[PDB]
Amino acid sequence: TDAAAQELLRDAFTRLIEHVDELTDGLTDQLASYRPTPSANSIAWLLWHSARVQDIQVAHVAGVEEVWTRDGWVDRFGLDLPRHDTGYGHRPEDVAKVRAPADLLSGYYHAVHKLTLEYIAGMTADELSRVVDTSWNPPVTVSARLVSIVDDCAQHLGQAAYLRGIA
Amino acid sequence: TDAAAQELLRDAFTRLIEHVDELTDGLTDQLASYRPTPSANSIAWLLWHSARVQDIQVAHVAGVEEVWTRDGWVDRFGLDLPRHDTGYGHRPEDVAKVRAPADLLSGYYHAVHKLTLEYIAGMTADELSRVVDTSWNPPVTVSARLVSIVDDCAQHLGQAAYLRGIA
Ligand SMILES: CC(=O)N[C@@H](CS)C(=O)N[C@H]1[C@@H](O[C@@H]2[C@H](O)[C@H](O)[C@@H](O)[C@H](O)[C@H]2O)O[C@H](CO)[C@@H](O)[C@@H]1O
Ligand SMILES: CC(=O)N[C@@H](CS)C(=O)N[C@H]1[C@@H](O[C@@H]2[C@H](O)[C@H](O)[C@@H](O)[C@H](O)[C@H]2O)O[C@H](CO)[C@@H](O)[C@@H]1O
Ligand SMILES: [Zn+2]
Ligand SMILES: [Zn+2]
Ligand SMILES: [Zn+2]
Ligand SMILES: [Zn+2]
Repeated sequence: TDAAAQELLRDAFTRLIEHVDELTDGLTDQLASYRPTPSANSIAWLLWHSARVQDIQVAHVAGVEEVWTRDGWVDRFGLDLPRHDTGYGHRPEDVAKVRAPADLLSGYYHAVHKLTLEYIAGMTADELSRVVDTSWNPPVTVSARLVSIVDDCAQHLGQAAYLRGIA
Repeated sequence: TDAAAQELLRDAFTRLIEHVDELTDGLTDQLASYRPTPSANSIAWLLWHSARVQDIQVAHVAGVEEVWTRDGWVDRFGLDLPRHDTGYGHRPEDVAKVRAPADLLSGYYHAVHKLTLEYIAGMTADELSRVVDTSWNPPVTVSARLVSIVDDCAQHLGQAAYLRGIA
């Protein structure tokens, strides 16, 4: 009885990592860092921020360590940003710090996707209704948190696709 | 036992209509029709196309009429485009034909949202596994079709929010 919700989640998150593959395909350093205005986000920022949001929030509900630190991606990126920064609330001067090659942007997201698939494989209705304690009143259910991740990441991955065109 | 999958879908589609409300606040015709480059999509196009894709694809799987025609939104818009056009495959000159006030862009999407929630409210595991395209490889199920809609619409609504910020 849990297969239907598991499949919806697996498919939705798969669409995200598929987009990462399209966006990083042939993605150069210049194009990845391009910003149409000094306050706009770059492709590199959108890929990094999406992966961070998914990693930190999936790891939170799964009760495990984020891939970012567990496998040393934070050190491979070497960003001049706090160690657990996700990009939420960044100012333009923070956006400019997000500099990483396409293969690192893709490798990190693929590791986040593997973590995500592992968590979804054990999804139950009971887990989807579990309340998740966060600092943001109100708490939310696992289901709402997962939907929030897909919605945020799909929006940003869409923005990155639009950027590749308008550049 | 269908509640969990119904809730994932209800929540995901609700996020989309919330984005529509944010995007149409303060959306003048100059802003709605703005294209950052001569060929780029406008906010109006992104709102209209997202609603059209969701309407036509949900109406198809649900076996009901699209609200675009059922309630005469197509006539209120009065676009110089075919009656059933969704914008898929539009050329730059076709994108320019999508012009409508924010109130109509929002009103149509809200009608599409209502239709979508009505279909979700009856959704079952058996329906989610029903094959809607036997010719594709792999064959397309209702579940995958719905995920495709959320993913396309979330991407485009994200693009619209990005454009609003760079205008
Ligand atoms: C889909 C989405 O927007 N999700 C949220 C939640 S995680 C988000 O990511 N906000 C960050 C994003 O804001 C962007 C900013 O507002 C632009 O003006 C707007 O045109 C974009 O559309 C919007 O993305 O980048 C900023 C740094 O440049 C950060 O300060 C923001 O926190
Ligand atoms: C998220 C997504 O792209 N979904 C597809 C399937 S529905 C879609 O909407 N394609 C239409 C879209 O293409 C855009 C175009 O390629 C840009 O270069 C790219 O930068 C954008 O990201 C992309 O959206 O606008 C065109 C009219 O301007 C139409 O010809 C296309 O059919
Ligand atoms: Zn720490
Ligand atoms: Zn975000
Ligand atoms: Zn017709
Ligand atoms: Zn589309």
